[PDB]
Amino acid sequence: GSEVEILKALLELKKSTAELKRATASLRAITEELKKNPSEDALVEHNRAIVEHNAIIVENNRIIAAVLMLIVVAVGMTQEIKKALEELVASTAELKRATASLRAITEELKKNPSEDALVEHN
Amino acid sequence: GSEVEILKALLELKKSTAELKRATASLRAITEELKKNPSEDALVEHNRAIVEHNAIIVENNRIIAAVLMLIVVAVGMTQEIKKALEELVASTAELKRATASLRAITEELKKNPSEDALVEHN
Repeated sequence: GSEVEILKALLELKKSTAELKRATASLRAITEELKKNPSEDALVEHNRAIVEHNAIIVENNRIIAAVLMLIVVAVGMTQEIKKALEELVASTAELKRATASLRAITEELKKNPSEDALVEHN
Repeated sequence: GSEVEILKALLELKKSTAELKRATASLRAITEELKKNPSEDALVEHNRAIVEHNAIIVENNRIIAAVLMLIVVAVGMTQEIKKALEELVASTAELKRATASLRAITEELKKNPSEDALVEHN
């Protein structure tokens, strides 16, 4: 379950990091090459839009991974919860047996109020 | 004093308003005409900078006038303050005369403690 989902989240962080590094490299290549001749308006404006789009995508990937890590941590407790439930089920069944026993004792004690029945009640 | 300063502030408001109206007219003429051919980069970028500069100047003129109106209102009370001071000065002089009179009475009462001197004291 979470063993693979988390490995994929780590792969995502690796890829969004590489994207950030490359987007930053183009950000700078753009500033240095385009300031040489501002008349190349389409090239500088298109590349700046590209850089902003990548920066947003990187930030979104970070947030998405941050949320999915909370889902993953909830998932990783599956076996601990399963064992807690098995214990709760066994406890419920034992409580039921004790209740049925007490009911039978109550009926026996009222029908035949022997001292032994009072001892069994306690 | 404030009679002219305030007239000048009103003239300023009239002129900054006319500037705002003209800056707005160019803002719109620029957007509508330049979208026809975005390749005229120098014209659109220079005129947008012009519009931003004018918008800032108009806002600053508004704030400056708002402050100067507080100085003007303080200035307009010159005659009311002058008259209050004239009253305070006359009061101070009268208080001094009363104090000197009381001192002389005290000396007369101690030197010759006639009942009339006690009456004058009260």
